Amino acid sequence: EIDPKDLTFLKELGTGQFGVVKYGKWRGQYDVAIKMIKEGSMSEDEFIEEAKVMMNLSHEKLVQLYGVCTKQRPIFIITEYMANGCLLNYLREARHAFQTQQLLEMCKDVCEAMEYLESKQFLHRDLAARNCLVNDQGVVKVSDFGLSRYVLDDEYTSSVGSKFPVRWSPPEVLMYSKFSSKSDIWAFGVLMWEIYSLGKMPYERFTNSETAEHIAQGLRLYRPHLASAAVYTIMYSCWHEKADERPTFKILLSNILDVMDEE
Ligand SMILES: CCN1CCN(c2ccc(Nc3cc(-c4cccc(-n5ccc6cc(C7CC7)cc(F)c6c5=O)c4CO)cn(C)c3=O)nc2)CC1
Repeated sequence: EIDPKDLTFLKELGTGQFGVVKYGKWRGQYDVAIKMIKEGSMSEDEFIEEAKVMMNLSHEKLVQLYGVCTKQRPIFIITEYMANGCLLNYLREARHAFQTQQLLEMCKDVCEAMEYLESKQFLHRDLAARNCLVNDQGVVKVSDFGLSRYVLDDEYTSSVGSKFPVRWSPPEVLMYSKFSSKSDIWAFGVLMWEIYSLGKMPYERFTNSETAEHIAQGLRLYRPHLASAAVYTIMYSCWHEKADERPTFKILLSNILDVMDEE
């Protein structure tokens, strides 16, 4: 529970699923991002009850939750601040002129954070490049893991909603609402595709509806030009028809480390 007197608001960072997010300072020292939870957007009591668990998720490659301000409205969520923002926009800036080793390192950063979440049996449920952030050192961290459960907007939480992450979802999620560790694995494979394609929309010439059909017929994202056969094999393994044949994040990490040493 952070005291709001210890917070100063400095600049707007943007708008997310819970409304505005600001950059600011905590205890006049520490850079923070501060979510200002838009009223009616969030199942607040549920989030408050379970913010403990999330506060104990602590990994270098997770965007760290520092605290909450819940004795007021709107409530605040205070996190680690990531200078370079959103990985999706970072990818799309041609000026970075990334080496492929840098692209694989971005995959590795994310895999580390997901391997940690997996060990804690904690699902992200919305893993994608838009939900990763980049710090001042070019480190990628996984953001907003687990917060999908508190979203009140039906366009977001429904499979058929205009905001649902259809393109990052396995067939069993879309057809049956079968969520598991393997549905995060699927999304992680799509995320690797986003990275190696420098931020293209997955299934860029299909709608959400056509994408659901395409993947239910056993068809998949093509190899991005920048991806080697071995990088392609890693992402593609994430999209096995049978969820139980997809790798774990621990396996994916050893595969990424292998390609790194090899290529
Ligand atoms: C004038 C240019 N500005 C300065 C440069 N630039 C910039 C630089 C740094 C940053 N850095 C940062 C931006 C955000 C941020 C800002 C606004 C919205 C969201 N966001 C996005 C999606 C989202 C999805 C869910 C789904 C699961 C339900 C739940 C959510 F809560 C959110 C959410 O809040 C975030 C990301 O948290 C968070 N953190 C920590 C940063 O460090 N952001 C932007 C862009 C803006």
